[PDB]
Amino acid sequence: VDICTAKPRDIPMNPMCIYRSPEKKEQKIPEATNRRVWELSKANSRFATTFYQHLADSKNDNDNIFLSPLSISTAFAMTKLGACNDTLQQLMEVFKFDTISEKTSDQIHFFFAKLNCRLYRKKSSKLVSANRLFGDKSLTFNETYQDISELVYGAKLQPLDFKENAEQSRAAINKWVSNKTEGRITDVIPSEAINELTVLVLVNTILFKGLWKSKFSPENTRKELFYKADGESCSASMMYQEGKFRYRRVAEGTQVLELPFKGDDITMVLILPKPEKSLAKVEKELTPEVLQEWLDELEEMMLVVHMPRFRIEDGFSLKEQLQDMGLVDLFSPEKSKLPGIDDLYVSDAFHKAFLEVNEEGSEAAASTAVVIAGRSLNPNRVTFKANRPFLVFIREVPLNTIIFMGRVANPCV
Amino acid sequence: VDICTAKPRDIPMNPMCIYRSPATNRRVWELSKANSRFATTFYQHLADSKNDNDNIFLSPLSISTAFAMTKLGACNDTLQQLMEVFKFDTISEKTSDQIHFFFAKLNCRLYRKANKSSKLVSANRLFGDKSLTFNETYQDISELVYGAKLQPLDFKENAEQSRAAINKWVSNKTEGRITDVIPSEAINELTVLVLVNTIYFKGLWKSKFSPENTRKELFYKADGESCSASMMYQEGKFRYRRVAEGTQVLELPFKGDDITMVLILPKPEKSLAKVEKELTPEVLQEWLDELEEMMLVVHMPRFRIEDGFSLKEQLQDMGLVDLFSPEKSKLPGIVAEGRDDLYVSDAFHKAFLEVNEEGSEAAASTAVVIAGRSLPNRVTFKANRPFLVFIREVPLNTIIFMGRVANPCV
Ligand SMILES: *[C@H]1O[C@H](CO)[C@@H](O[C@@H]2O[C@H](CO)[C@@H](O)[C@H](O)[C@H]2NC(C)=O)[C@H](O)[C@H]1NC(C)=O
Ligand SMILES: *[C@@H]1O[C@H](CO)[C@@H](O)[C@H](O)[C@H]1NC(C)=O
Ligand SMILES: *[C@@H]1O[C@H](CO)[C@@H](O)[C@H](O)[C@H]1NC(C)=O
Repeated sequence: VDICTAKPRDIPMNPMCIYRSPEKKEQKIPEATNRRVWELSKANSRFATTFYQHLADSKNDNDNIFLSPLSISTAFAMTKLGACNDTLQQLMEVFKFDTISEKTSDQIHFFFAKLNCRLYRKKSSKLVSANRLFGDKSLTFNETYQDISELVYGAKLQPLDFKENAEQSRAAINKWVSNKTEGRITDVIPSEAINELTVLVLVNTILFKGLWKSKFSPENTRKELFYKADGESCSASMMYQEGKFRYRRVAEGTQVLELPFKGDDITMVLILPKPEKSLAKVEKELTPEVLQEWLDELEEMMLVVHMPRFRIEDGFSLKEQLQDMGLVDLFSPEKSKLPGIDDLYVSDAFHKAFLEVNEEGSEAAASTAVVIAGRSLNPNRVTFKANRPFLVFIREVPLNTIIFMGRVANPCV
Repeated sequence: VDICTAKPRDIPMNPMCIYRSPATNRRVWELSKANSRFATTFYQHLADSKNDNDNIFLSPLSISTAFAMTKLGACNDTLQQLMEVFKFDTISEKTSDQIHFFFAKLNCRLYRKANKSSKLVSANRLFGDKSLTFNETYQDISELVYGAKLQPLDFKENAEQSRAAINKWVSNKTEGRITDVIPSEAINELTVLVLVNTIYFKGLWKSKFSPENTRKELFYKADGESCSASMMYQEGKFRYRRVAEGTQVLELPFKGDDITMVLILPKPEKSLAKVEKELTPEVLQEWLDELEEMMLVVHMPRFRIEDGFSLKEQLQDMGLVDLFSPEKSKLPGIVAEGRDDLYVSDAFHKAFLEVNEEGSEAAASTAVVIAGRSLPNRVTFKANRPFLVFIREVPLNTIIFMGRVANPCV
């Protein structure tokens, strides 16, 4: 009985410890696409967009960004497995799982079961989950929890010594993650983050590696000025190439470009607004249904792509924002209530996201040059030149899931 | 006896007229350079007459051959001009006849091999009138160095059943690819002889393409119209070299490594024009040396193009006049009695190329016509963003085929 065969009966949860979300007062549903995976992903996306807009304000327009809502959601989802009462009512409400009409907190875990099966299930374009919870090596760690936090989210409890080993912990951890993420994510937990008062700490991240299905050519990269959020400009390494790429021009000339990865199931979506418009307006106006709609109308088209190479690493302390967003009873010592594992609450949540884009894709560079003989394209054709701030997305199409999302507001070095 | 293994002193070849200019394998190599030089020169003269978006294809090897043959019965002045325009004079010895021997050695090292997957053959043939008497020295030697036999045909009354007669022989020696070397009305009652050459190629891609990864795609002609193509695609290690003003030189070897196709596309902005205008055997060689193996993506159209035309015009512009003159033409070694009103009415050429996922198939034929009609022929099939193509034999340094692919559209 594994993740890909689980039926609701294989994912039980303590009664008198359940939530019932309200009825939603239509359905782009494509071909053979499991509706439950579809519904869940819409909620993950609702959270992905919301969380992102709040994280945008708390940052400068010139700051880059990059996280993994899929990460954070599957994380706090794992934790939520043992939530209950007013604590749980908040995990649902805040991660929009409560927006999947009528669906009960116990079902949510069966959906993730379904999504997770299809998500991380293996040539190229590998996706890996690095989520795990950390609490003191003390009291009850209800086995039933783990037994499932193994089947569904694939990673057990894991108690540490927040006392005699409060330091070789914030290293036992950083060592774990940085191992799974094949060395990409290193300093998972910041400095002076773990001590004795540290009760529980949540750590989440993802590892995506893949090649552009239509690689750019090194021989074509050329330094170019990138106009930033302020007014200035700088030296960025602009990549160049042409070919069929799903595209679409939308509201007030904002460009939406899809570059796929080998496999086609994992793609990168760029959202570049016209020069006169600010990424700000776009970021704020970007709602789950607007974004969802935009992607729905992408048509294959021949065009000229100009996109800068860029690297982006980022660390987060989910706690403050999460709180500010409504999630609190989990971060409070007296208000907590996780009967799945007393006074046990979350001391902090840390996330690290990493993305480096070159002429080949995500994986290590190379020199693969491109030779296209016998091709003549229309002189009048679309042109997508990203020499100004744009959004980024790495989604899994068939599962309509936003894996990573970010903002490249300064690619230069 | 074997015309191949033979040595210089063994071959009896003792023509009618010898020309005097002002190490065998070292000479065969010098012939190839002579030929290669004729190929680029000739090619430019052929470009400098078409729209820079016009398709072009030919086998300069096929041409250099048919005329090497004609050179046999050639004499005084015409014998020299032939020695010049085909740069046979740039060969070691200052003795015409010597050439013919080296050319046969080359044809041995080319079409005569113990197999190699890459099929590469040649067939030659003379076609004389039913009522004439051909000089026996010519006929024996024509069939000695080129394996060119002399078959009869009624040119005096059945000029037409004759063309059809000849065209088919090529159609047979070129897998039905070249089926119309000689046009219509080009051979009449006064038609004396007709020298013909044919070369056929067909190799498999060493690194085959995938029919799966091929995609139909719109291609825009220079005009403004567009037609569907079919690009193939594959990633792999290849000899390549971004050079010049961003020109790309790519080599695509066939099963054997002895015969390779070299593509040459100029920077998207620029055009072939300045590339063609500078093409020479050394240039093309310079590039061939820089080619370092490299990991790279290859996008190539799965197409086929045919091309036909007359060698008269250009061959004249290049200095070959006498042979075409009903007066100055001197070909006394052909019609026994020593007849001397034999001149080349016209020379026709017809080539064929087809590139697909398995490999390519090239065929060409050249027909020299002595005293027939001297009629420009039919047109091509234009498009845009063109690129050069050469199918060459590397160990032998000879351009078998070459051209400018412009319109791949089917
Ligand atoms: C975590 O706590 C629960 C109690 O809520 C434990 O569940 C009990 O398990 C035993 C043995 O399977 C049963 O006899 C009880 O009936 C269960 N409780 C109820 C009311 O269902 C669970 O075993 C605990 N986990 C650990 C660490 O043992
Ligand atoms: C709700 O919380 C109370 C304590 O506040 C706890 O005893 C109970 O099990 C929880 N669930 C229900 C349905 O009462
Ligand atoms: C035939 O031509 C050869 C040289 O081409 C010459 O030796 C001979 O004199 C000629 N004899 C005839 C058949 O007229």
